[PDB]
Amino acid sequence: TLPDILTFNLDIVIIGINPGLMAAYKGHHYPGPGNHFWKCLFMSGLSEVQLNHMDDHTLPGKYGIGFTNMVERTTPGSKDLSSKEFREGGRILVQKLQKYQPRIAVFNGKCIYEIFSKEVFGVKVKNLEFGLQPHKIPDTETLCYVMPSSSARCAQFPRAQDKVHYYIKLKDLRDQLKGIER
Amino acid sequence: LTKTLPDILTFNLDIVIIGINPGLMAAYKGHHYPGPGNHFWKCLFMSGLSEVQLNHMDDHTLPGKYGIGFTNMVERTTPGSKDLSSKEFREGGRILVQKLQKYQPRIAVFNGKCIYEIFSKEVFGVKVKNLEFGLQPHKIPDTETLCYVMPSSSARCAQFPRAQDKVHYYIKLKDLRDQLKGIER
DNA sequence: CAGCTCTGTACGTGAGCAGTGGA
DNA sequence: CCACTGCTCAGTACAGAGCTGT
Repeated sequence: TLPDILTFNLDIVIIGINPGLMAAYKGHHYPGPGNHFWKCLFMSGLSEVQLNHMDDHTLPGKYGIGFTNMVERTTPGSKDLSSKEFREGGRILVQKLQKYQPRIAVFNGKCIYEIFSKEVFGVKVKNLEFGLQPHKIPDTETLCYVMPSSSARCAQFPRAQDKVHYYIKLKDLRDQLKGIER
Repeated sequence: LTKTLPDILTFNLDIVIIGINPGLMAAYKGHHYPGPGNHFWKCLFMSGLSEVQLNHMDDHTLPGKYGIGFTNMVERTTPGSKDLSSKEFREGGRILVQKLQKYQPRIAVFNGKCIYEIFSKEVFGVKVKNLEFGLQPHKIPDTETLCYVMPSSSARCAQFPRAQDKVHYYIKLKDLRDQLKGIER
């Protein structure tokens, strides 16, 4: 359905559950603009000006950010997924990331990482909180960073004004990681 | 490609429901007026047009059991009606009229005023003054098919905010069809 | 301004949630 | 697996400019 915007030597990679109906139709990542992504990407200072799904193909070149998902199959709809599917997805994911080895793998929303941990590391995270996670991407110096879902279905994150902090903190981490090249 | 919702249509049909075009969900689900939000299936039941509650899965049984069909003005799928070309509508109504001239349903039901406002301006060349829901004067060219306008079953419409608000016109729809079947003797 | 023709606001639910906190 | 706090998302009357006319 929706294409992977991915390059080599990338700062951040955003990682969704799977492309939404809109996404799939629009042919661009995190459209909406119910999905709070682009507003946050702006507000955070990760983007120079305000952007949108149409600017999505420019992100890695200009702001060093990639895009992808656990499962490429499009649906509503996360409750529409399964399990078998996820496990096979993480497998397909891990590989792609073992190929492009970005600096930071960002998980859009706890759900996706919950699974990913239990499947990639086989660890059931007790009281998971957002931010850097201990373990790295298998056989890679890519760290796992967990962000609250950009999806406009999160009420802990009712506005994009509510969930901007983590993006600021995300930016910082990239910076910190850039420093360690000296 | 998502891509297209099929026409459930037969010969000698009481009602044909006519949407703008198929929504993202509709197109993905492969069934008419899925949701929610669509008050259609609730109303279809609540009105008395269906024996029991139904849903998008039952869409292909409707002509057989309840003599109801389905189609839309424009086939292309989008969000999204504000996403449609003025020219696309014109080509739709043209295509539609045809369909109706072929299947000759008793009544063509128009889901929502917008779709008829255009259809009139394009099939009859008349921009209706202060349009109201219900029966319309003119029949489908070369047919005995009446035109009846319902408020959009969709749920972007605040005049019919609940599904309870839109039930009337389905009751009235039922009556009309019964009247029309009555005269069959 | 009586209508009018035109692009454009702005508006009410019930899902379906992703959270956080409880049975 | 719920109850819940808040968010979204899925056409159509109405607003003003901007007309010709008692």
